[PDB]
Amino acid sequence: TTNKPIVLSTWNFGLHANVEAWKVLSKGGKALDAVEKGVRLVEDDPTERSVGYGGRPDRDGRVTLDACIMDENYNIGSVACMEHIKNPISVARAVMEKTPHVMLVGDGALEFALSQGFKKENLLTAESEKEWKEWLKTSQYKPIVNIENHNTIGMIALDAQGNLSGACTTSGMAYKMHGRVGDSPIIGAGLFVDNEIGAATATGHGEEVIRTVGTHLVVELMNQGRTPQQACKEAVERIVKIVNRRGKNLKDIQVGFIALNKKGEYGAYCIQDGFNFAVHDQKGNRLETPGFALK
Amino acid sequence: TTNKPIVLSTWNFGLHANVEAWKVLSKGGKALDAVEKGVRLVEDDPTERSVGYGGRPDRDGRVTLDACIMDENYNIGSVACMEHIKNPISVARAVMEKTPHVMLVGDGALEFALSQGFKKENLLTAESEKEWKEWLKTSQYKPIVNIENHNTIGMIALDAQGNLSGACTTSGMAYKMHGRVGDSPIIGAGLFVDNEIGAATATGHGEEVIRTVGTHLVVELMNQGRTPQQACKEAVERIVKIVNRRGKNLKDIQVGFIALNKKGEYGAYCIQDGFNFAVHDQKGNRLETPGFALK
Repeated sequence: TTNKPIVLSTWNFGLHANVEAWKVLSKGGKALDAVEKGVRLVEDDPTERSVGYGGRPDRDGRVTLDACIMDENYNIGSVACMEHIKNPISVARAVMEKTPHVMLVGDGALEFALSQGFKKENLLTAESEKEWKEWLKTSQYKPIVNIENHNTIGMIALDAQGNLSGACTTSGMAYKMHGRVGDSPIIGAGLFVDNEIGAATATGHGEEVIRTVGTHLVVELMNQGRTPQQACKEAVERIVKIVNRRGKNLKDIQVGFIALNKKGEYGAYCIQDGFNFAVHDQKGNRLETPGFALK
Repeated sequence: TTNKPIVLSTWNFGLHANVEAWKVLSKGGKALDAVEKGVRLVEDDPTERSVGYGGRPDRDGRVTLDACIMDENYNIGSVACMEHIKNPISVARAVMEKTPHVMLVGDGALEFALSQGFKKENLLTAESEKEWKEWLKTSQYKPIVNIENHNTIGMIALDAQGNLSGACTTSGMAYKMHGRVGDSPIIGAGLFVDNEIGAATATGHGEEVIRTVGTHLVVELMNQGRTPQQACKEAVERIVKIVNRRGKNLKDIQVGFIALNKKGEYGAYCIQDGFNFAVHDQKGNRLETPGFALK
């Protein structure tokens, strides 16, 4: 029994993102193409303020995006703190397929994007500019991650050929310091895929996922025999432990992991209730709610 | 019986870097201060062409540095593709201690550094500029990791209190594309420290260490009961397996690691021969050579 093809994505918008990914997966397409197409839908959406176009800018009014992609054979691509390109996941894929490198950041990422035909566009919408200038009044940095805030999209899929791939794209924490980079474009942090084991992607307070190399841990736990759900659970618990050891309050932190193994089994776990993920397989597309640590 | 204090650092210059770290460690100082002081020695040296001042620029003649630091209590700091600041490891430490973030890149990293009192300096030596303009005549990109090439410095130490910390700083691959980020500033790639387990830092082609989340793997292996030596080797072996899966020739890829556990035991291993690391403990400071896979 292998549940494939199957795609999982973070948060409620992962439901329609999944529909796009399924257009590829249901036709026997590659997982890599499916996750790229899936997350691009959100990058393009001006109303999704935490991914691509319309994403809230850093505290200086700059919309800088981070994204990384990983296919079924350890090929990886990443862009971080890149401006003016609506689809960082696609530039990430170009970094992976067209360069000797796996990660480009800032001006260099943009210059590369432009050299690859991507079009420079203004990603700061009127709404984001308005909210930003308003936030500037008191400049109180307090990133909240909940059902209605900082919903980064991570997507992982197992295609008909039984290959895994994943993509993660975000606009990062709203009003972050200029140049701040989270977990989303870091392989092993926001995303990790090993075709002989499984894949996992993360969302939430990036700093904490970077700190625990979250997705690599989830996949390594699955490598050790943990079910996808259990692997995610333990990774969350590791963050809970570290948050405690660092003298911080868990209520201020939200992280969710979703995972998939080679047999198409899947799971998820998060720190705080309110996190859902969308799962689409041959049975249909559904919004599911994993367990949470903070009770 | 735990062997402490003890410090390990990559390559020949690690011997001198170790002397500086020992000035802190032998006095009962913090591992964090020891590793920062240790690598800063290399950053300051213009003769060290792969770390800070005097580092070979990217293909556009820009010296952009990457660095990260991790202490004994899951605190982390990182800077990537930062220009004009000779001591990125210290800016990374500032990111860790002075901000709500763990990673800043590009202009934002420089702006933060300046806000912290770091001085803007020309890191491009006459020698580097000359070599660069000379390289421009051919523009053939071909990174080599040997005893006198791309010698990034990574350092990990266990102090008198039995606490671990690590630091990694580099100028990255010479003539890399502008904005290229290697493994050095990535937690879990170039460096990873878990005070309950051990620490590890990497050597070799950054892209490959990122791809395999090398140091997190090494530490996790140590967490699974492996000794430092075994962890570095089992990691490298898993990685050799991945390199083959990607249809690449092992001779073109160098990936190695040095590790230390909570008991002061240490180890090192690489895909290829020719790498060396410096170890300093109560027996003194010396250069040792790791086992290697490519026979």
